[PDB]
Amino acid sequence: PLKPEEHEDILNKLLDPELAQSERTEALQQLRVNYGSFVSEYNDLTKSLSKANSEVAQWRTKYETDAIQRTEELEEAKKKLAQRLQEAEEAVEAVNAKCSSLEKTKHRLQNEIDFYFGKLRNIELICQENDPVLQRIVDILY
Amino acid sequence: MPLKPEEHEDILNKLLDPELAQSERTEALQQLRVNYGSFVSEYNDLTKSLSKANSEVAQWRTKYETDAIQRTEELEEAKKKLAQRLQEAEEAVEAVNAKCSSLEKTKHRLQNEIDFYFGKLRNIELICQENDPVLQRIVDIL
Repeated sequence: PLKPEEHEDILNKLLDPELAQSERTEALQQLRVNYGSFVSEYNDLTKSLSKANSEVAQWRTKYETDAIQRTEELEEAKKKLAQRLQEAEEAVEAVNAKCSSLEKTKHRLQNEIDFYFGKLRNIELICQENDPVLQRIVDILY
Repeated sequence: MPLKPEEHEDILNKLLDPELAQSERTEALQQLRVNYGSFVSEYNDLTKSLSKANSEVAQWRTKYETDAIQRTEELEEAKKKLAQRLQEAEEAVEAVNAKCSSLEKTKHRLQNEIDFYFGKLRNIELICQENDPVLQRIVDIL
């Protein structure tokens, strides 16, 4: 397309009525061709604009739904590993309590042991210190 | 506002005549002038608008493209963090499970000891239940 100055010069040439008909026709044809090309380039610009704007909306919905969706995909992992974390951390304290139980069993039984061993020990001492039944009781031990 | 190619042509055709009055010739030429100005202004607005659209296209093309990377790794920020804690819990589980099994072994062992000593005692108690001076001392435990 002709820059305003170039176009202006042509108009100025056309102002002269005694300009040769050859040159006059040349200039007017120049103007028609230029106007045609200008319209063409203009429409090209319009459609080439719509092409970009369509991409504007395109991405205004493309990664706008992708934001929400990726958020969903995040909280997915969160919830899952939360269920795993909990189902683990419950078993933990479950068998922890069970262990703490077996400890009490251990101490109870050790008490019983020390007790009966105490009785046996007292009997043993009595035997070491001193008739019929005794030899038999000592035959129990040896 | 810019004239349709047909109107424009209708002006140029008038300008072809060398016997056109200078007033009318000047007027036609100024018509072309003004129309051309308005058309190139419209064109410029169009170009600038195109840049305004393309700037937004090039905006979203990169903007949430970095968001892709962003959330791609910061998702794994949570994926990696609790794949370690889940490990910690699931390992605590079988740690105390192991200890607890050991406590089962201990339980049975101790119970065996109890049965041993208690048994010996019952034997002695048989001997005592059957039958003299030492035996009164041994009975004095009961």
